[PDB]
Parts: sequence; structure tokens; C-alpha cells
Amino acid sequence: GASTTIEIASDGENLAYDKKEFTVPTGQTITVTFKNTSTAQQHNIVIVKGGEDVAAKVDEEAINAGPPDFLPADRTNIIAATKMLGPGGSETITFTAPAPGTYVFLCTYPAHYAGGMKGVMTVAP
Ligand SMILES: [Cl-]
Ligand SMILES: [Cl-]
Ligand SMILES: [Cu+2]
Repeated sequence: GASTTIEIASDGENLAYDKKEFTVPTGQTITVTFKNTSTAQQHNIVIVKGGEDVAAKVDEEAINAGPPDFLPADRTNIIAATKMLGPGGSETITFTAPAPGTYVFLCTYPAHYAGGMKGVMTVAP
């Protein structure tokens, strides 16, 4: 199940990814390519350091941070994040997988996380 190279995309015009979960091996370099395949939406992907409580706080810092990237000033709670992609844009991010555990991924464009645009990165031991 575990993989070091992940391809993920938005689903149509909905506030959802085409993957709700993926697994990565701990301690190794991971490549994640996100494609905003929508025709009219803004999307990113943010992998946070922990679960739903961390994700909620990053989402709130994001909407306060505002346009155009909607990300917090620093990455203390972020494993990796793309920039805010327009329709048809894509980005590839790179990070050492952290300690084994479950890590929420989410889009921080306003209302999209609450709208269900989220998933879980499981990090295998
Ligand atoms: Cl692999
Ligand atoms: Cl972003
Ligand atoms: Cu989004």
C-alpha cells in the first residue's frame, strides 16, 4: 500500500479530492503532485502535523491569512503545502515523511475544508 510518489486531484467542481486517503513510508522522501482539474475552482492541498484539531486551526489561520495563498505565516503545524492553484494548474511538493501516524490533508480555500475537501495521509512504520 505504501508509496513514495502520490498523484491526487480535485473531483469535478466539488469540494473533494479524488482520493480520501493514501499511505507513505516513514522517514523517506515523498513526492505529491496535486492537479486542480476543475474548470472554475481554487484549490490547494495542505498536509498538517496531526489530525482534525490541527487541521481546524490551520484552516482558521488560513482564512485570516487571506489571498492569494490562504496559508499561515509559518509551517510549525504544516508538513507540506502547495500554492493556491487556479483551474488547470498543478504543483509537485516534496517532504521527508514524518513519524508513523495519521495526518489530515485539506484545502484551505475558504469553506472548502468544512465542505469536505479533506483526507488522511497514513504514514506507515
Ligand atoms: Cl513507491
Ligand atoms: Cl495555497
Ligand atoms: Cu479547494
